[PDB]
Amino acid sequence: WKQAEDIRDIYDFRDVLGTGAFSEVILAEDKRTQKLVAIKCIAKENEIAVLHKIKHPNIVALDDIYESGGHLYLIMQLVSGGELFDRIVEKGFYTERDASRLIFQVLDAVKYLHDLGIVHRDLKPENLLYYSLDEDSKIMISDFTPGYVAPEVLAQKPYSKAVDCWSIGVIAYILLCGYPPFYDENDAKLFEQILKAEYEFDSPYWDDISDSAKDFIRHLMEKDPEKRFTCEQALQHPWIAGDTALDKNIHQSVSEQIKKNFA
Ligand SMILES: Nc1ncnc2c1ncn2[C@@H]1O[C@H](COP(=O)(O)OP(=O)(O)OP(=O)(O)O)[C@@H](O)[C@H]1O
Repeated sequence: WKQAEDIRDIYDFRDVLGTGAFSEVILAEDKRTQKLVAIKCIAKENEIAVLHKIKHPNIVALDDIYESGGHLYLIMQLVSGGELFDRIVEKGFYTERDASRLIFQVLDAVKYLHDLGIVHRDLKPENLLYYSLDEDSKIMISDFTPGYVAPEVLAQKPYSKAVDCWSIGVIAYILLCGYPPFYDENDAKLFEQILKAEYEFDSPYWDDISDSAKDFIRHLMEKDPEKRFTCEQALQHPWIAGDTALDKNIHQSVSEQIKKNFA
């Protein structure tokens, strides 16, 4: 937790890697070591001690913090593989089993955070980055929305780590069909959809998806936080731990739905 006079004495700021709600992420070179990093530039408009304890293969490591008069600079492990949806769209062949492998990694990382007492609360397909352009690259959670936001939260009821399990279910849903489980033109009706947790595995998009996958999703996307699968429980579900995920090429439809619905 140092301070920088000119942050630029220490980092060479090159290109914007991406942009958040009210912060940008920048590719930089550590001038001291020549190591490439990703720097999160947060305007100034106890948890950082915890953020350094986070060390997991599927979580973007925070490597340092420096502060200037105007901003906070979070020096992050650089990830070079691009966003999750982009790879899926650009990918030639895509299966339920690829979806399951990604979900496994997210569950693994999320449970590890829950054991540190960290609740993500903003798990989104955007937060999910490939580690390299390697075809076999692992995925990683970058961060430390309607749709993705669990019913409890939107009901302004008491919420636990179970909120993150909801988000994971929403992501799994999108990963298998390319569109969000909740959508309406009127925000009011959308929120009511989310609050009632009423969604469908609607045909034709879901015809070729396994029942085990549907079972898996039903259990994460469960309105009652006390009924909802936890990370540990989702990990041991057959679709994740066994051999139920199918091998059919679902790329075309999912890819087209993603283009219709995101970026
Ligand atoms: N470590 C990283 N390496 C490479 N690119 C990153 C890294 N972290 C973030 N990015 C890029 O920045 C984008 C924005 O992510 P974040 O900055 O994670 O968005 P956010 O969830 O809106 O956070 P915030 O609300 O604090 O701005 C990502 O989608 C990705 O393209």
